[PDB]
Amino acid sequence: AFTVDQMRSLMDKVTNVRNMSVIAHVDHGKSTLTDSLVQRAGIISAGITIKSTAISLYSEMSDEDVKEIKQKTDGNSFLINLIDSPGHVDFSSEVTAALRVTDGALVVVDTIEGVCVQTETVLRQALGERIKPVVVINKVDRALLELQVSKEDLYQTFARTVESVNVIVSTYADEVLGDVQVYPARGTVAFGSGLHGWAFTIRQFATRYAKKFGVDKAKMMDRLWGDSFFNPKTKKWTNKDTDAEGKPLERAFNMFILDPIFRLFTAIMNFKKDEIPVLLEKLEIVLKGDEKDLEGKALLKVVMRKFLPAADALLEMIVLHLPSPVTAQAYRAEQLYEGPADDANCIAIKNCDPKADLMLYVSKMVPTSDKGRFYAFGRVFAGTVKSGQKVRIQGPNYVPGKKDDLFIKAIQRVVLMMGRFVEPIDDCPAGNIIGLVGIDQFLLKTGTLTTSETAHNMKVMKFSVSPVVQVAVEVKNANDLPKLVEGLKRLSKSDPCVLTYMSESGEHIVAGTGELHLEICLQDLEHDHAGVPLKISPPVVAYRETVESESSQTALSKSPNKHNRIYLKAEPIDEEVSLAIENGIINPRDDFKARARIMADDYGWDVTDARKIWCFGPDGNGPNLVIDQTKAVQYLHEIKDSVVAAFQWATKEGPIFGEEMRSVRVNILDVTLHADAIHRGGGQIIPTMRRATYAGFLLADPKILVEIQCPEQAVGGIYSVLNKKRGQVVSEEQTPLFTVKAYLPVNESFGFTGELRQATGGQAFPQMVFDHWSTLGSDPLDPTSKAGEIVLAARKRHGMKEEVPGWQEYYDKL
Ligand SMILES: CO[C@H]1[C@@H](O)[C@H](O)[C@H](OC[C@@]23C[C@@H]4[C@H](C)CC[C@H]4[C@@]4(C=O)C[C@@H]2CC(C(C)C)[C@@]34C(=O)O)O[C@@H]1C
Ligand SMILES: Nc1nc2c(ncn2[C@@H]2O[C@H](COP(=O)(O)OP(=O)(O)O)[C@@H](O)[C@H]2O)c(=O)[nH]1
Repeated sequence: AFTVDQMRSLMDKVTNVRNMSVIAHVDHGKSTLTDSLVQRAGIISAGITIKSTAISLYSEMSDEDVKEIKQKTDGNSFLINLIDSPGHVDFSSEVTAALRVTDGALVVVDTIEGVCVQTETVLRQALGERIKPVVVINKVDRALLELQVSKEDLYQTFARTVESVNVIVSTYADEVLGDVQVYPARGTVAFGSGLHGWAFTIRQFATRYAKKFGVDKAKMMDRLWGDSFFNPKTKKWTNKDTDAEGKPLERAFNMFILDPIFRLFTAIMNFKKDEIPVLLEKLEIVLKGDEKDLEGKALLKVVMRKFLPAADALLEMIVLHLPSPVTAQAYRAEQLYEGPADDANCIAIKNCDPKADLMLYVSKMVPTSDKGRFYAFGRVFAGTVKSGQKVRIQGPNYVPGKKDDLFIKAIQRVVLMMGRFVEPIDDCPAGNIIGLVGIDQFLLKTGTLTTSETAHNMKVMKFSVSPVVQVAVEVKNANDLPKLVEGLKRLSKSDPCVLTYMSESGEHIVAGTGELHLEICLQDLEHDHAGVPLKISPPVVAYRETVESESSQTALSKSPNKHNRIYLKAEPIDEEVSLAIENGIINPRDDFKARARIMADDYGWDVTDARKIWCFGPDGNGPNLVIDQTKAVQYLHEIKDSVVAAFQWATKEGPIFGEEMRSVRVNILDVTLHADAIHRGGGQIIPTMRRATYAGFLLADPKILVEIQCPEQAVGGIYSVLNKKRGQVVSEEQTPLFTVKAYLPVNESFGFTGELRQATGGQAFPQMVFDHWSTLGSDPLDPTSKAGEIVLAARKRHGMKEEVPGWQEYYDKL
């Protein structure tokens, strides 16, 4: 329990600060270990609550210990910030953000399960942030109590776990950091049981046996680990595991450190009441009062706490091995800073200079109980931030030259982020973590605060990574729409791999990396983010409605009045031309003359037809056209707007099942109008044109990028699956892996990710994006053909009649 003054004093000696977190796979004991740390060294102040985000620990080392610290030290007191990290381990950006504010990590590994993918994933991300690791092989009690494992087996298990870990480290750690691997002999590996208050270092035992073996501890701790044997028969220390006769010698670690512990466990747990007093006496352990009566685990717990007070082992590795900002910002400056390496701000970062201009990185926005207000959490890399200070808020898109994302505003208050609470403070110099109030509106997620107009902005760690699984989300109660729209924003910000957007059909879409990911997202969206009943339903694939040939016969339709008639034919527009329209070569607003010269000279069009295009559709710019081929219609000019409008309507909603048209050309052959405009009005001609277009369309023989990375030998599975799903290979490129690109119908992609791992031995990684467009040759009007099935499914899904109205339905015989 410290006062604000004591805390602030502790925060001045950043050489004696440790910013770190605990990395662990679910159930490996991350929680019980931190409870242990908190109960042993947690710090507390001598009605606003927050979600626990970080905890402060306090530790004192002996004068000799502090001498062993291979880094700048000021005194024997240490302040340890145990920073909370998310539990989602999908290489998410929320995790990367949390690690970014730490410098070291306590990696928890299970005695039995060893290093699992989740563990490798966070560690890999950590190494990517140049974080130094230290390991704790947890749940050791399981191997002794449940599995009855033997000493050499337990040893071997420990050694294999340590090797698995140093494989990940040696693979992803920056060579510039040197050897960041972990070594039990160097004290960077702890062993124990977070559930059961005892731990040790070889050093403590060396101290204990040095003045007893008549040898200095430097010599003793080297002998208490690895291949050092003490032959009781010769009374000598050797490095050979056998004697002259070749008989097996027990390792010094086993003989002097493990055996005493093993004997204590065995004697106490088996109630050997005549063997316990002696053993305790020999180890100089003293039971006082009610303790003398304890037995079994109760006695054990109490005896081990006295003999070797877990937290102690962990704190020792944290203080002695994890890195302290002055030291680190010297080699981290350039990465952290986008600007010039010779820049005034970069230098201020390298020197962790508190008198320079401000360089404060906003790690994330944290939820507060202050009615919808989020406080900015971050770290001062340069300068010092002050309450009421005028600063420059630069979002993710800011550039020193443009005024994008820029926001000048005063910082309302600078607060210490202590667990769920805050503590207003006047200022905070470079090298410290801190919270800012009043930045809510201008920044959401990461950012960069500066006090220099020149200041440039600041920068992120081996499952699917593409949002291939998507559903439509909608409120059950219309009035809730606002909360949903807001919830999606909140959801997107908290999840890097989550995607939300509005569909062509007006539905909010939420897409996730995999079925499970999407499920968490929807649960969180509904329960928290939006907090309102949501309705989930089918991603729907969009299709286009086109024609394969010219109308088999002139289309004829009359107006409601029955006085007006339009005669037309529909024909295919060449792909190259549709593409040209879609991509900017042939444009709706270009000068009709020059455009017609291009369409005629370069695309084979008849220049008169081209000069006479009346409009593009849908939306006035789509790849469908109306060309005027009439000769002597008197009031043509007066119906043009109605005809154009009807086309925008027809091409927007095709007659097959309501999808947009594409590559459809319509030629107006003739129009017969009533002499009086009353009759001829849009309300008469718009329906006529739309009815005729649908008819010409139906009479024209109507018709309606998956990137995979993987090893060579696995590629064969890819072709195997694709062939089972109307797939089609596109490209096979490459000394990393391979990358196969192919087209995969959307209605053949449900469960694809599963069948692919199954066919590639879990070695292939898919990625999918909507691509097109390809014309299906089957009949859209035949409920049993490939195209027809798709059309029948969409029609039922929309509550339309199953049978597709045929052309005769829009044809008005003369
Ligand atoms: C960056 O992420 C990308 C990729 O996931 C992919 O390109 C995806 O495709 C979405 C679709 C896009 C197509 C174009 C807009 C026209 C046709 C559209 C589609 C309709 O069937 C095909 C894909 C899949 C879709 C339906 C089923 C949702 C599309 C849609 O948005 O409706 O879009 C997101 C934003
Ligand atoms: N046997 C054993 N179980 C442990 C140990 N530490 C934690 N556990 C158990 O493992 C489960 C998960 O522990 P927890 O601390 O919540 O792990 P986390 O979710 O990874 O942080 C709980 O049932 C614990 O009681 C340990 O050292 N030994």
